[PDB]
Amino acid sequence: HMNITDIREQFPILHQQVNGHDLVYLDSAATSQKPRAVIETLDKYYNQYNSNVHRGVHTLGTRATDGYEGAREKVRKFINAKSMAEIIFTKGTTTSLNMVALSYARANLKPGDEVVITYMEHHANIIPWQQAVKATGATLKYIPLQEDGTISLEDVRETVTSNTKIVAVSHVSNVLGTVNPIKEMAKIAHDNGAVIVVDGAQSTPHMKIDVQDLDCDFFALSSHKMCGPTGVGVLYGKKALLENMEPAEFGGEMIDFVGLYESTWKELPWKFEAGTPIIAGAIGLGAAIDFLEEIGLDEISRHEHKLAAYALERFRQLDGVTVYGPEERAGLVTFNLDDVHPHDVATVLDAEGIAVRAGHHCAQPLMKWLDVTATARASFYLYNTEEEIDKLVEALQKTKEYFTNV
Amino acid sequence: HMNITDIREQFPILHQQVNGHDLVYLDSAATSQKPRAVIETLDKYYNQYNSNVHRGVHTLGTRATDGYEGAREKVRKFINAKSMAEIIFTKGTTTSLNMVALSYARANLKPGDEVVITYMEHHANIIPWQQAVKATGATLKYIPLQEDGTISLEDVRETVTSNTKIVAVSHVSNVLGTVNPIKEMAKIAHDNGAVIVVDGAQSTPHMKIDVQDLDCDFFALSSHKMCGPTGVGVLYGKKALLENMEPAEFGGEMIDFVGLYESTWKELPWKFEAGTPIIAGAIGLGAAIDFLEEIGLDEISRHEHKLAAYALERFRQLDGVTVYGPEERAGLVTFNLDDVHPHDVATVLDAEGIAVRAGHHCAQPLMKWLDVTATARASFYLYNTEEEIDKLVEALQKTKEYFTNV
Ligand SMILES: Cc1ncc(COP(=O)(O)O)c(CN[C@@H](CS)C(=O)O)c1O
Ligand SMILES: Cc1ncc(COP(=O)(O)O)c(CN[C@@H](CS)C(=O)O)c1O
Repeated sequence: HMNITDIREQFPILHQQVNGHDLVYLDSAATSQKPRAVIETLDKYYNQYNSNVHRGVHTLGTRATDGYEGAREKVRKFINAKSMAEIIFTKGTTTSLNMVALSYARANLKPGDEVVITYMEHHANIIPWQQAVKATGATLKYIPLQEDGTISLEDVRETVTSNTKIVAVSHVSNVLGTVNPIKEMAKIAHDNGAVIVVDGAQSTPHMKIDVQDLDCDFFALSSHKMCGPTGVGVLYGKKALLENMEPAEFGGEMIDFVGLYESTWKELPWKFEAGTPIIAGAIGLGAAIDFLEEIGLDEISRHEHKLAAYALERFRQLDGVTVYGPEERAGLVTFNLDDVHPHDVATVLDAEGIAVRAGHHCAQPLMKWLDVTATARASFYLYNTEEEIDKLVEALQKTKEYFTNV
Repeated sequence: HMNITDIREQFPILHQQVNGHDLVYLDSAATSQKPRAVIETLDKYYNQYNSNVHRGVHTLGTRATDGYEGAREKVRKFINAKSMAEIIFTKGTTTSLNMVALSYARANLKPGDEVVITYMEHHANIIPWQQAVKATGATLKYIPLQEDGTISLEDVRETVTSNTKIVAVSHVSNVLGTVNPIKEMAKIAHDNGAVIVVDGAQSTPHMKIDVQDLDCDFFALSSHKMCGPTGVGVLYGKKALLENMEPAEFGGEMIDFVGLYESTWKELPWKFEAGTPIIAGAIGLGAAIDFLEEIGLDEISRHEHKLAAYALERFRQLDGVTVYGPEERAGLVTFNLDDVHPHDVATVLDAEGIAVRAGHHCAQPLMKWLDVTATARASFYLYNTEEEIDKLVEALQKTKEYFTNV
């Protein structure tokens, strides 16, 4: 089984004090921390074999290219894609989803067509569709949520129609912790003639992804949430869809022939990788994948289920605290204290060393659905512990006591 | 003055052998190497204060945000922009130019309008314009080149007309080493009612940039060519132009309000930074700027002019070698050996430890203008030396002798 002391020992940033207290980092849904294996991968790249890729074929250039494409194959295996042609390196989840909205949705929507999303989506999985339907005259529709913040398949079936061309939905909600029924929703989308776009930013770090079992048409993820470098992500798309989509960006490395007025594109995946690519970051993301696979995603999921179940229980021990979302969940808890604004909660918690996020978490329509303007969110990863949750609930208790006194 | 031994001591990657020979890295136009000051900046970020920015305002989140925006101010000062609102962090030069083609050109071109570029442009400054004119029904035009590969202002004046809306041009050619007369071309563009887009990927690393003196409307650059991390670049644009352009990507952090169907955008620069940004890479690019400014861009330019003048002289000592471009130039030499294909030249040179690039250098129309299919290119930076140029010319001599014997 996974030893949380031995795992934490690999993350230098955890071992420091904030405002005189041991750091308690509970904001991994915003971004995760890195183990030495990843940081030292970046170091070794810049110390030893940095060079541009797919260009000069001298010795360092070959090493960098092999490292970059080797990381692409690591990603392919990690999400169980059929082919490296289906694995596109991007700047992050947000850019991946925007590439689908630009190159697939804007080429495949007509008036009368529908894009169907849900009220729990992150802005990254809302605004690109708002913009694509405006540009095409198509219609945007929202699957309603059950009272506990889950999605019923009956509601999916009612909302998706024979006019739906795209269903876009999160694998895991960054606010509710809901794990959505992506595989069953893919069947519903296909049955109606639609493709499904899966926002996997919060699922990929925490649980095994098998795109062949999910049968998603597109799947987007971010390195910085899964122990990898900032600035890099992946767009997966079924090869037959990517073959028919035009590039979202144009430039070097993604062309075959350039004339004065017309150009032709490389084969996949490079068709979608204009310019010098995110070489070091992609290689470090491959290192993050090796790190997570050595621990075991199923072990990481089990650890997070234990932390989530413990946190929910201990939150129920606090009077005057509201928790949003379902009992079965990913590793995060979004909440409010009665009569204390979440920004103030976050301030007091940081004074105790505890990092959480307050605000709308880039999900304003969901806050409106919840009938709140803001919330506070503690989120967990493989380096967090029950003792840290104890510190969180103790600090919420003392926050309530403090704000009741004055 | 700058001490090249002390500068090289800071670049760990230079100190190694390739195929039994000291490495001679002459491919900095493809990508530059990094000093410890930059690599250690990334280390310190991941070891000590990684957190997402402009989101959770806990202690590490504040440190990361301050580091990210502090790097933006470093860039602003470095290119002498008036305002941080004008400094957009992107994935690289290619993405920056594509954002201009998407958000400015496609919104501002009608049939009859012209985009004017030159035959020496890199593909990154060709294809986005090809695509924008096709999408708008506008016309793409090319300023011709003089016999030495420079641009005469008379030709600029003849090509730009009152129908030109955009002139796009490189500051420095990655093939010819030409430094183009950007400031005078900006006056010509403005006189005709056009904006000028400057591709500064090869100028920014090597010479001071002052966008107020150049009066360029847009200016694009890449971190990885100027001792900075991969995966990051800058788009500069005059504030009044950026204010009127729509975002190229949509998502978190670049919104003010998100409704079900409509959203409003943040102020500049964040309007153009969708999603979690390239936090570590931007901070490391700020470190690269501090490093270069401490050495002095004018010292770096002088050093490169000495290396270029020495290389041109020594190339003229070789029989049967053709060099392309003008005598006054940036720090690079593109050439061919009579009767030896440039790919074979590059192979033999790598066997001697020497890294150069062979091919079309992402400038196919320029190769056609030069009446060649490919070339070889040695390119210099602040860690290179005359002794390395000696090794290059000696190895070209022995390449000629070898291929004449068989
Ligand atoms: C479900 C979901 N979908 C898309 C994204 C955007 O991922 P990027 O790597 O920013 O591009 C995120 C990232 N949500 C972060 C940062 S806003 C959080 O604090 O909740 C997400 O949670
Ligand atoms: C004049 C010019 N303009 C745009 C670019 C593209 O920069 P990126 O950082 O790849 O996006 C480059 C990069 N030319 C490299 C790599 S193809 C070379 O080996 O010559 C350039 O030289």
